[PDB]
Amino acid sequence: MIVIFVDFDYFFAQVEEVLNPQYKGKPLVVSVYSANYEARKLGVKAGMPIIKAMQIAPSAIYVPMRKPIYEAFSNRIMNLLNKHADKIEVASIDEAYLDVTNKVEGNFENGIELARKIKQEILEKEKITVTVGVAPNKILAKIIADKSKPNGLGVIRPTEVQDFLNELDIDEIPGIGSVLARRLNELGIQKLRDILSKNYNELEKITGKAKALYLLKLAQNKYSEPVENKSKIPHGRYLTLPYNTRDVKVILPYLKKAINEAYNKVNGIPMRITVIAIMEDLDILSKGKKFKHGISIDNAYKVAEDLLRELLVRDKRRNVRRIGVKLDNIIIN
Repeated sequence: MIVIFVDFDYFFAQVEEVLNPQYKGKPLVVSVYSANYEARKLGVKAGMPIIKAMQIAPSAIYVPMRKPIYEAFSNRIMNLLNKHADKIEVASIDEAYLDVTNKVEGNFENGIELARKIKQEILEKEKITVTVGVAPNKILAKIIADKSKPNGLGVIRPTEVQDFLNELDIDEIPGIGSVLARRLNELGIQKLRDILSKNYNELEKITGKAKALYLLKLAQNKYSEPVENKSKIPHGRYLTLPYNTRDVKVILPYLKKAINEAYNKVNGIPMRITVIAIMEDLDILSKGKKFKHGISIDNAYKVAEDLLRELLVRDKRRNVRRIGVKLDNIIIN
């Protein structure tokens, strides 16, 4: 497996800079009410109140939040990436995994060259800089991309893995929380390797349990989780009911309609389906089911109808004001 991990550089921020060449240096916070490096350098983050940041650097612009454009910009780059992979797994709106093993019959050097091309190309078409990582599995491809996220191009070759793994810290591993990492560094686990010194229960107690199996696997480079030709970006359509009720002959037609539209706005069989029932309070009540298979419009109606019944066996007195569906994990191609 020769996985290539693509990751757009401070996307929202870099997109703006592209339309607004002005700020081709100027510390730009990308705000969302109801941020690029130059401003990020001044302690700026993502997840901490807008107040502070543009206070902690009021000189920093707080440009609007135009997600529909970041989306059309990300849909275009992703299609530009599909052509270059035996298969692609769109992670988020600006992160993808490509398995190109065969587009290059297992030749690692030829993957690094491909990556150098893909990096190029996205530049001549969207003029965006991306940071990729070429490695044996997905976890190494990502971890190495980050070690040089600033328009980088990491490369972990098959034979330099067990080495790399040795000198790999805990604070550089995906899925581990910074809060959980701080706990592990207190108990003396600095490198991924030190994980092996502890014995599982001592570890599960701390990390999740799922992260324990994860870390351990990673530690020994077992963790060879495949790239799945599928998009993890969800899509949902919800309808308002005539008036709030608990009928079914009335709700169901209005759920199948939500299903048909969520289905028209997606590009392939969904593997998960979720019946979202907004009720009389204003307040959510959900329950969906994931199929490895792939689903289809057919069972969509059938299965939806079941999750709906259950939700109706979950809150009573409470009628229903709007039914929806949230399709996810769209098997593509």
